[PDB]
Amino acid sequence: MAATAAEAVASGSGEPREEAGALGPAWDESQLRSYSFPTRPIPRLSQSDPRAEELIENEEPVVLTDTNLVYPALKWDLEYLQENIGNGDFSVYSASTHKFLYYDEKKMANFQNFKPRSNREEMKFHEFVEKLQDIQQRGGEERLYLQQTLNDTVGRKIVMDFLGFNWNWINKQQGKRGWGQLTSNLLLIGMEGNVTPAHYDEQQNFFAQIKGYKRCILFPPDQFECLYPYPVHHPCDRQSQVDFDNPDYERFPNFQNVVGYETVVGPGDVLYIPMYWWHHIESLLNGGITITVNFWYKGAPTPKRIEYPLKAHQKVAIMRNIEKMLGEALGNPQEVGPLLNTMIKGRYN
Amino acid sequence: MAATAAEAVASGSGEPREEAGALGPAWDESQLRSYSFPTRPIPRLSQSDPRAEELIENEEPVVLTDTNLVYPALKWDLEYLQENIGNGDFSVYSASTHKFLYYDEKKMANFQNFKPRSNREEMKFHEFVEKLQDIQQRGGEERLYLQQTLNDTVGRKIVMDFLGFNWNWINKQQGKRGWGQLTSNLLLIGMEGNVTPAHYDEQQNFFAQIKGYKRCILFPPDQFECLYPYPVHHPCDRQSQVDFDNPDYERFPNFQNVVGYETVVGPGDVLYIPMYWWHHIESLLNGGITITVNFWYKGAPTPKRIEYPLKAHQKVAIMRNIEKMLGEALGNPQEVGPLLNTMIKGRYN
Ligand SMILES: O=C(O)CC[C@@H](O)C(=O)O
Ligand SMILES: O=C(O)CC[C@@H](O)C(=O)O
Ligand SMILES: [Fe+2]
Ligand SMILES: [Fe+2]
Repeated sequence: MAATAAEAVASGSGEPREEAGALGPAWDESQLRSYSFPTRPIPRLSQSDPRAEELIENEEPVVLTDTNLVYPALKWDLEYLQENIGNGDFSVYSASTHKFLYYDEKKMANFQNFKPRSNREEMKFHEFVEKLQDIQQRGGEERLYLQQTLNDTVGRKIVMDFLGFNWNWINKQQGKRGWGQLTSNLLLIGMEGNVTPAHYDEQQNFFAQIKGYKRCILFPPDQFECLYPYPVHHPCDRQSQVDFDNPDYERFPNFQNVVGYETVVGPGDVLYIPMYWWHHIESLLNGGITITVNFWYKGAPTPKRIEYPLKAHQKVAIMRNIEKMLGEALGNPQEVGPLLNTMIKGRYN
Repeated sequence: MAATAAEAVASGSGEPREEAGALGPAWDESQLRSYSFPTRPIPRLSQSDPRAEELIENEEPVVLTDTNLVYPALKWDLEYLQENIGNGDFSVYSASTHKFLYYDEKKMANFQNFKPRSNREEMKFHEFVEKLQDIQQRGGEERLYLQQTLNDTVGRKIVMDFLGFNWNWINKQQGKRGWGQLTSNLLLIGMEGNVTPAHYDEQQNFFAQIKGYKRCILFPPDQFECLYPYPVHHPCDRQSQVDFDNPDYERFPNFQNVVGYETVVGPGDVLYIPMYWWHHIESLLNGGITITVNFWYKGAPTPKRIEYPLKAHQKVAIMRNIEKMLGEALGNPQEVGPLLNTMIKGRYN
């Protein structure tokens, strides 16, 4: 039966890997949250494996196990970073829930009836370690998540490690894919259980895991109709409106047909998250703090000639463009919805 | 009660006018078809009346009773035209119903599952008079409607009358409104009872009545949501999908809120039909053949600066543009609908 076969290939992250030296299972199923949709595993390969180069070339996710991309950072931890990252400001988000929904502050002007579930708070690294230390011993329920792009104000040793990254490998990837420039490197340090809701980015991304384990659930661009992203002008643009913990099938019927690709990444693994691919990221339950550094690259330039059929991500690009134009033409983003409905009601639906 | 007051101002074409010389009522209520919506009267004024100049300036319909625009043509009739219009080809549409829905043949390629309710048949004027004579005596049910733009192949006397038109008046109108060039002059000769379904044009129009009487029902551009025009790429683009004789309130709920402006025009009257205004035109029942000549003018150029709020017709222009672009981008007009739905479902509705 194809039914049974389907219930099998939907193995998710599969059997937990064993850490060398018989140090036991990296993690166990109970550390993963439970969702209503099925998921197939993302291929875990060697960077020397042609299949991996094949997946990246075809804009498909793949976990590279031996790139040594951020090898020098694998020694990183709270103590080390505090004594070497510098005294610059670090964006720290606090929240009353395990979900850290991303919001664009420049767009909070278009929607005043919008209040974020998490607030940003700038501070020095030692302060973050402090606020965190407080909560851990105070037994608080508050959750924190540090997300700061690595700037030119970081300490000497941190700059040293940075230089030790495997630029030879990634620079060749950048070149072979025709991608644009490296736009930034985001350092992420979250508490166990933390979750970054499903969303997509308009950048190519090499997601390098350093400390702790993270479960990454991706969805191809062609599942746009099942994930219902917020309006382009809304502050939560590119994020999914669907609450994965309590799906509202009445407002989002097609979320019942969603099928993901998941995997659990650990120290040393690099996950290629293709541009426009949706991704849900959560730090395993009771797994301790997690550390990650991403590498965002501008996508390759759109080809002078346009071949048909268009790819899923090209249609997503068109929809985004329409929403943006209409917002400018109407002189007000709030009127985008009414005009769109007027356009389709009784005409295209 | 505002209810009663509303039921009063909704007088439609009002009391039938009396023809000079005590020749009786021009027409009577029983010659008008019955519809499910209410209608207020269009102002019937003198071209010297400032109020008329006011309405035209504000892009609002008005019937001018004394322009003498097509004074020389008032003598026109089948016999005269046959002996003077020439031997060029005249587009003649035949149909099994009283409704002559307009269709764009260049767009019949995008929709193959579309078959017009009326067919075009080129012929010489004398042939049209023939086919018509046949039906009238044969007691046939077939209906004909001649619609041919006046070209440079018309007879001498017809050209004479043409020259006698009141160009002094209309040329000043064209100049005062900043309108573009005169694009064409359509000659319409239909059988009693004929109907041109509700639709709008992207041209300014001076509709000059010559023979017989016509009931014209207009709807302002802001009633777009109540009239459900076909998709822009469909051959019936700009026409209403709503069957005025048997409205489908299930597919077109807002047609229940539609409110029109009507009037009955006769020999000598000129009806200004502003650009984008919907219009329904029917030749009175048992009123004999009708003759009309319109004057289509390119609208004025869009102002360099755009003031807000936009006017209803500007939003209609934006919607049309979106449909067109999307059709080009997707490489196929048939995919416009699916993409639009994907865009709004669970996001803007
Ligand atoms: O690790 C996370 O919490 C999410 C990061 C992800 O959105 C990215 O683009 O790197
Ligand atoms: O007279 C008619 O049948 C309709 C003509 C009208 O659509 C016009 O644009 O002049
Ligand atoms: Fe992301
Ligand atoms: Fe028309």
